[PDB]
Amino acid sequence: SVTADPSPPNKLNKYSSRITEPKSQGGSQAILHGVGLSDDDLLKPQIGISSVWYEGNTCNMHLLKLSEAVKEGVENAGMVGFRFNTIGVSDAISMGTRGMCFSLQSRDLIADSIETVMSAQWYDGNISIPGCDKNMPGTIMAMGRLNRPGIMVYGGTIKPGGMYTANTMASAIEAMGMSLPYSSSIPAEDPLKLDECRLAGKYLLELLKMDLKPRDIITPKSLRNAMVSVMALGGSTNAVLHLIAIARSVGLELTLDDFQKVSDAVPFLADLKPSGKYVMEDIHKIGGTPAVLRYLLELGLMDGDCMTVTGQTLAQNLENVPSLTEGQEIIRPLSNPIKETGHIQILRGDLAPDGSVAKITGKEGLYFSGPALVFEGEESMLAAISADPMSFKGTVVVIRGEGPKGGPGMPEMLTPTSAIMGAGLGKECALLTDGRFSGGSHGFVFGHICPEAQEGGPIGLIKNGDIITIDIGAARIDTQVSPEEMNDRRKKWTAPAYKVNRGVLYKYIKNVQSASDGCVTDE
Amino acid sequence: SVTADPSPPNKLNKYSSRITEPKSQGGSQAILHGVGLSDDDLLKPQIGISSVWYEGNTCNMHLLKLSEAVKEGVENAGMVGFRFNTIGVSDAISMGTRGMCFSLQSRDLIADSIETVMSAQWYDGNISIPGCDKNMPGTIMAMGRLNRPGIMVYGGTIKPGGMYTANTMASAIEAMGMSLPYSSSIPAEDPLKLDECRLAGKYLLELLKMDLKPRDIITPKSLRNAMVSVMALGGSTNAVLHLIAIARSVGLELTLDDFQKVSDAVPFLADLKPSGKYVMEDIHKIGGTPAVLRYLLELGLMDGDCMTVTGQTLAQNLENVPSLTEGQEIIRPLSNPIKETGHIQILRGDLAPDGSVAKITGKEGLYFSGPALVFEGEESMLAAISADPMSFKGTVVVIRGEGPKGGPGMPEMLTPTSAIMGAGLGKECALLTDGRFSGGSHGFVFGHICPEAQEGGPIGLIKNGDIITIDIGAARIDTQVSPEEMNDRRKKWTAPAYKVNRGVLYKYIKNVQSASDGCVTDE
Ligand code: FES
Ligand code: FES
Repeated sequence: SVTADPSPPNKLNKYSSRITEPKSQGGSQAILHGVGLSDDDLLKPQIGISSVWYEGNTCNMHLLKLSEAVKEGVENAGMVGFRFNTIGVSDAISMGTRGMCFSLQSRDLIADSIETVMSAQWYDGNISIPGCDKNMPGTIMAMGRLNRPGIMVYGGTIKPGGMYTANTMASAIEAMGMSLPYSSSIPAEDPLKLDECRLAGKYLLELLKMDLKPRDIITPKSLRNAMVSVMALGGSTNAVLHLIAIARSVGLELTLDDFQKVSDAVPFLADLKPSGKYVMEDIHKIGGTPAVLRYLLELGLMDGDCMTVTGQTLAQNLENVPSLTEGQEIIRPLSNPIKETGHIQILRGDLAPDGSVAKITGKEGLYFSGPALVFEGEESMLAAISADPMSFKGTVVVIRGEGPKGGPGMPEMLTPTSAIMGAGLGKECALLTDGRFSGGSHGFVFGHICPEAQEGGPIGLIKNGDIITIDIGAARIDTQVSPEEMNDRRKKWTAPAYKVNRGVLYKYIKNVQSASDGCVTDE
Repeated sequence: SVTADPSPPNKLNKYSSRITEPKSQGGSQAILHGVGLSDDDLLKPQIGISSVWYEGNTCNMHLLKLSEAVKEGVENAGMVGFRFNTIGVSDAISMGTRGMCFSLQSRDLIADSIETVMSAQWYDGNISIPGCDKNMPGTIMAMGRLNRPGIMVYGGTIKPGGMYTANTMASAIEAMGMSLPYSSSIPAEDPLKLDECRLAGKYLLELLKMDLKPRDIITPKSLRNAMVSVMALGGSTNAVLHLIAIARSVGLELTLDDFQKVSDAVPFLADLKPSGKYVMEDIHKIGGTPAVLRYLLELGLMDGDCMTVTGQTLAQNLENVPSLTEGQEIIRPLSNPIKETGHIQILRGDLAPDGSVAKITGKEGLYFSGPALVFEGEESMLAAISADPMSFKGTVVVIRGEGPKGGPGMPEMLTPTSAIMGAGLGKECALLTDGRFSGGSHGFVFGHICPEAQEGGPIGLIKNGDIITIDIGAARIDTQVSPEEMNDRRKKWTAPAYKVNRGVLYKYIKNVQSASDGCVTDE
């Protein structure tokens, strides 16, 4: 099925032998001697160590230190380590600006970057070190494409001075068996994080011996395990995009309806910010992600037979770990969940026929109806609510043209919800977008609406005054406009000009699939 | 024309003010304090320092040290430096393997990478530090897209224990005014290279004060200056691909015929490997690239009025620099050139209607004719010459399916010429490809043939036995087969399946333009 990267020419150096053994590759051997390899080093496995260090983010500035520890442990395990580094960007910096147009796509750029180096240099395995920014799914996608043994070492969340995207994905990737136990919950710069770094080489050596590859570890069942952790912990709706992209990277299928089925089957149990009170460090103090997953596995919610990067199954990893600390108030018992099903909800209906994603707490009621108030981008919406906030009362606010192609880049938006809260309009309107809304968003806020306006989806045909009725029980975002009149509007509609004609965002427009398809770019 | 990256909201912090000044961006300011910025620091320009450090190549493993020096100089010039790093790959490692399919595209990946970080973080200027691998044009393309003040600090060529792509592009980019004087000729790890690093911030500060941007420096005339250095130094045919890509990045036009015109107008003067005897370090010892360019300008071959990253014109930079050392034998006088015109030749004809590129020394005669010997890739060609070398005598060897889409990745090939040389067949056959042959290639060796075979170009219609006649004076690669019979073949031809269906190379297939178009990917 998936055909992307070179095949190997059992041996632990299945790939690097392509350039270390035949003499026809003497030029390769000469460079390797030049970078410090001895004759005996040429026989060893070669590990690409890919960090996402950069200085403009607290979540990434210390990752070179972690990458050094990883290399030391790779050497202490009898292998050769080759460090390299790719880009990443900070949403806390770019939030509220057109810089956010470059954020989501950097995930796919990172996947391309790591795939490129691993393929060109013939490395046998990968250890990736993403920070607590949001691009780490990119490292897993690269490993799925290559299908060489790999481990993701989460850089760690910063201690306080929330289950946003980074904590959501780190936890989910640990649940999926691609990070070592506790990787997601040990804080950044904790001494145990450095120790994890120094042990990744030992574990990867064993995966090379077993030839336990990413497509042996990432399976329909381990993908479900990842989704279970998202639902139980209240994780971010961005997980829909990222877990779909990860599933596609290994040649598997994952749809919006798979997310609904897991959501319906898993209660929301974790009293964690943004919805709740506690943060990832509090999880760390009561037994960490392994304790949480042990509990979910004991409740029968997880498949324990899935292989992991420990070289053992999830159940074998969790059998021994300390359980959640007696008396802890963070993870609710199954009898008293924060919500009986998951926060993440898939909705269709007239205006989102190919899907949409919401975070529903169960506290906001089942219906909203109002006349549409339509904005062609975040900027006009913010201006209108500044000049005339009362015009928003009772409306269904539509911020369109913010999808993967229309944005471009499917930017995450935070100011619209803040402005609505600040104007006292929180329970008095609903919000629709073909883009995304930040992690503090919940209730009658719907993102990822497909097809996006740029593609002529119904969201692009809404007019001011159209009566929109959102029904959470029926999972529908409907319009009072007749289907015939919306077809009339579709016939008279023409795509707006793209906002760019060059550069990385124009390539994204040329390559990106819909949000319901995880915005994958390589299909 | 070019619309790619965010516009600024005179001030030296034209871009970073978007996030450092507004109270609406308090979250940006909080991260900036978190990474170490004081209140006063928030008023300073912010410089993105993008290195291409990685450990699997001698040409790149020491660039973090250079990046630290660049940051120190940025601070010593009253600005804030933010270091980040992107990927790169080694052709010496991957030569002869399918890993080479990932090499050329990493140029475009690096441009996307640097563009992404600069755009998302709102940096005011860029200092890029590529190594002596081959991807440095990517850094210039990113600067062209952004059109923010920028300087390329060449990492330097390694001292001996050649005018290949890296030296060709470093020299050409210095000639085009986007590197400081001597950047291309100071050896890697020379003390003066570290000093250059520590001065880049001083120079960039002045460019911010003048607002002297990449599109003010990269112009039709400075592009011609770059091409002049390529012809005079005997630089690599790869410069055709990279200078076109750089020209497109600033919204300019540059065609194959432009290269022919400069080639016809500029003699080959430099006795430098691969064609000649000396190496870049020998240039360094007789006055460096500025001394070479000073001579070329005195001969009237260069435009001295072009602005450069010194904040002055090329003529102003070169007026003072020491001239070529008295008695040096490396750079020939104009009266005794190694070749009266440049090595780089554009050829069309029946089999390359959209162009092709050759390195012609003038020592190989004007014609070759022989029956075609056709291979669908490098591997089959190498096998045939191993089993039956005499079957190659007198033929025109065709290695097709090695273009941007067919390869995929337009890999550079070295073993075919080596095998031909080793079999004693060097003057006794010709070589055609839609891919590329390495820098040791010259004479009746023709690359970049367009349209490529994957695209149904005539090269994909050749059959064994077809009489192919190459005429260097007429600049034609012709076939004895009638145009009508070639149309008969085209009508019965169907494109082969792509060799990949996922990953970064499938995206390259989806995005890449022809070699005659510089293999740009963002149009
Ligand atoms: S920017 Fe790193 S997680 Fe918000
Ligand atoms: S690999 Fe760096 S220039 Fe040849």
